Amino acid sequence: MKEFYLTVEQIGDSIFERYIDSNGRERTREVEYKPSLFAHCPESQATKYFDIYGKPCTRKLFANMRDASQWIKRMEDIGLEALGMDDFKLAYLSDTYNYEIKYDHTKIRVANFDIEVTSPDGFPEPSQAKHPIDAITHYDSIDDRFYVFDLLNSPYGNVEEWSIEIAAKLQEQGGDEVPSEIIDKIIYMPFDNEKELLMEYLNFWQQKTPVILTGWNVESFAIPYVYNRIKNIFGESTAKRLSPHRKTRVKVIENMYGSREIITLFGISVLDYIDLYKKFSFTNQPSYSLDYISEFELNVGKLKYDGPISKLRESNHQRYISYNIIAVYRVLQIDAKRQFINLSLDMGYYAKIQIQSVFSPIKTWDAIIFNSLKEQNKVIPQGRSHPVQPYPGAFVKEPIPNRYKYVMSFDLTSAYPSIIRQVNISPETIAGTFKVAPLHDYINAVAERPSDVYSCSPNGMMYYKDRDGVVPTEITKVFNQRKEHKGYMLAAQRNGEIIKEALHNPNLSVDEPLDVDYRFDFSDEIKEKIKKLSAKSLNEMLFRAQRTEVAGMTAQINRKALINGLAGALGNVWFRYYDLRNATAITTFGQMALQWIERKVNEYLNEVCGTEGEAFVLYGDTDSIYVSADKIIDKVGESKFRDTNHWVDFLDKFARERMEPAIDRGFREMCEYMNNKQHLMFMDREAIAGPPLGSKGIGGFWTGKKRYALNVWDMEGTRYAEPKLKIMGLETQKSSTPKAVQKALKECIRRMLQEGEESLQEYFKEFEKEFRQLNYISIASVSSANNIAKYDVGGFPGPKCPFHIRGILTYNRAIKGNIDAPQVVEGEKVYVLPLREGNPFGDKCIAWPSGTEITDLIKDDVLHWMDYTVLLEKTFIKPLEGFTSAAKLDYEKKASLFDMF
DNA sequence: TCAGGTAAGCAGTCCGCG
DNA sequence: GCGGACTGCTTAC
Ligand SMILES: Nc1ncnc2c1ncn2[C@H]1C[C@H](O)[C@@H](COP(=O)(O)OP(=O)(O)OP(=O)(O)O)O1
Ligand SMILES: [Ca+2]
Ligand SMILES: [Ca+2]
Ligand SMILES: [Ca+2]
Ligand SMILES: [Ca+2]
Ligand SMILES: [Ca+2]
Repeated sequence: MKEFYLTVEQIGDSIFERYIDSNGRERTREVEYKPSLFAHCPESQATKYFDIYGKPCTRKLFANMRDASQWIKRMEDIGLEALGMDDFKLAYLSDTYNYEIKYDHTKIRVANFDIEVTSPDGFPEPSQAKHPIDAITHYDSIDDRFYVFDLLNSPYGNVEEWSIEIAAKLQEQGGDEVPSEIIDKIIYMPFDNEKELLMEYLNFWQQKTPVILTGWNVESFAIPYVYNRIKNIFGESTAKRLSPHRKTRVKVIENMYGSREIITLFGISVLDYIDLYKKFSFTNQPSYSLDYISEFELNVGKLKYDGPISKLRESNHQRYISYNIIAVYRVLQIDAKRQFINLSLDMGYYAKIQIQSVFSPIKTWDAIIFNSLKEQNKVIPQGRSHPVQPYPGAFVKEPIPNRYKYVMSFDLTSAYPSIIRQVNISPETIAGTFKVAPLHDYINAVAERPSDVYSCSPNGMMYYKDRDGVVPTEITKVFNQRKEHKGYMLAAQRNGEIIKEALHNPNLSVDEPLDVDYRFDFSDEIKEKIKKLSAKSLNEMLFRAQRTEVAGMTAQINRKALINGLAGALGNVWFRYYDLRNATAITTFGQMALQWIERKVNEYLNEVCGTEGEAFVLYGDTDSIYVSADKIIDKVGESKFRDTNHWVDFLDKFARERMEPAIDRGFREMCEYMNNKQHLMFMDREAIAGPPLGSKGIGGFWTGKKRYALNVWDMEGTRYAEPKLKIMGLETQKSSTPKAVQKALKECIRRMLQEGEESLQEYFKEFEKEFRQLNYISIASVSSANNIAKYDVGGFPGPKCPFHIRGILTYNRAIKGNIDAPQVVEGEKVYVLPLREGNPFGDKCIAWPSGTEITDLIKDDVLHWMDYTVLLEKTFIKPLEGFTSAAKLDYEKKASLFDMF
């Protein structure tokens, strides 16, 4: 087999690499890598190395990496560019793996671990590590085993061994319900003292050294805690055994308002699953506790126990250990679904970076572009310092607030990357500038044609047309991968709808789910069998379809994020190829494209309707348009349609056969106007939206920019079994809105769009009447909490104190002296509730850590003093008032002359 | 919130507005 | 009471 790296490090003048050799075995080597860097040289000097602009370079081979680094410094001292890859391990990987890497995940050791630490004096600070580690569960992907290290004897209590038999029993049997499918995979090791636990753990670690290390909050908690605890007990050298090269560094993580410390373990790639989730999931959650995320992703109930976590080991060690094991399993279950580890490995090996670098698009692209250029003996420029400067972004159309009955939407496929490819935007393809006219002049095609030679953007930039830039070349490759995965995602989605339809008529039989590949549209034969399956088999198929769709979503949206990151990287001062000429070339072209095509679509539709000056495009944002289809529907007449699906077909056909050809013609003209290299503006139909046929539903509404709701029947070719709301920006979509309020507001919107005014008024009256019974957590607002210290003045709100920060200070006074009460963590999220006049907390709100119940010693007082009226008005009524006035509707029935009877 | 761009919405504070 | 200047937070792209 072809070899592949596992990890790579520079330690002094040595490269330390762990790798899989040609026989599939893990090996480690130290290599005295001699790096090369480059300097510009005279034309008369024969060379095969050229910078990206075609200027000749001489290669400078160094005795060692430190010599190379010192040379860079001296070149700065002289004032001359020092060219080439200055991150020497990336150059080492490029030299060592000079081919597309084919990796085998089954040979990569993926460790997932979680530790427990009993602490009677509050949160166990990792940097102090003053409390014993009393449990470690460590799952190894190669062994497929959960290794459990259990401390029986502690200063905080002596306990009995954990029982696997009790662990397997139902909660209703007094057991822990450790899933039966992992029971046989547990390797349980009890220890009489902490020193032997940790020594054995380190020996185990040497034997089974993680390549990828993950878990929940492992980078901020588990790793620093284990490292510091071992350091405290045994000394530094023993703690450094966590690194296979015995090298570690305390790394200071700085944010806007403070810093924290993590431990870098050389020769290990730490991918904390919380950070994987935050980057790759495209959610924003009210809380990031594992119990909250597990419930969200897997629909598993919260791990329940009595009393504080600090007394759980002494009161119920059995449950203590079981929940440690389950917590490790939950992360593995999330990953089986979301496949973020597989994503990281894919992207990492593609770019030829340290796997943990997938968190940085700048580093990822720097390595992709470097490897690409290196193949052509081209030499990358030196990174430079740039002051951060603002620059212009997308255009967003100001919509007229209103109901909109029938709507078809269209938007560009991979807009910014397609602009890059079309215009040929790259560092080395810059050809010059042209004198710019107002943007309006290009939009309306009255401005002079920018160039008869070069490919142009309306920001004034011109680009070569003879060859593709390295940015268009490399972005195309990742775009093509994205497209393949999106194909699989959409097929799984369509397949899902086939199953949902069949579930309307399940068969009374005993059978199995069909063995099918959900990434491909079901054949006629599969469809026929599905129509004969039981509800049990259908639901199992639906679950598998949806898992396939999730896998496709992960693969596609994060490849989309990567290529969109390259467009963004051109406006990031840390990027090697930072250039505001190129960043603005993209964004300004985007602004032109949207407004150009708005004009074109308006012109086309006024023509087919025999009108003049009417606006069919009601809205657009960045690369999208929303077209009113009322007149198209009315041209055939609603009476002519058999059912909803009938007019959806008609609009689908109209969009595909009339709109899209018109749109394509408009963009082809724009391509030629800008003299672009290749037409790649593909604005495909997204949504077909409208009320159910014969209903009083309003179909859709806008309140303003980035705030709208549509009742959608077909989305990018997926015809829904049931209509689905596309809601953007409104309070139902914000993590700050109370959960129960999101639900109620969503139902209000559903009723508005599908059923009409009367239905809405019915639901509002009921929600208003019953909402005080809602659980306090379900009606609490949510906010991130930054700068708590800034606004704290002797425990009281300072000037300009934010409402949520005020809440935290109220909490802090109410729990003062309690070393045990949960502390609000700076930068994390809190629930927030308003408090009625004259409450014992002495202020208008209280806040507490999100994802948790408020501590018992104030809970009853919070509940008693909760201001339900203020809560209702702020989170429910005011947004609803916004929705209904926009839609020209009333949420409360107006008096009429019929009331006289 | 270490990690990737800008546009733009709403909550809330402070304070003006005769 | 609303709105403008401003901060904070959170979305849509
Ligand atoms: N998370 C992001 N980071 C940077 N730029 C973004 C992001 N989301 C959107 N953009 C910019 C770049 C996109 O090309 C452009 C249009 O957004 P959007 O329509 O959501 O994606 P897209 O056009 O790239 O892909 P799709 O093919 O799924 O529509 O807005
Ligand atoms: Ca725990
Ligand atoms: Ca798009
Ligand atoms: Ca059937
Ligand atoms: Ca879009
Ligand atoms: Ca599309």
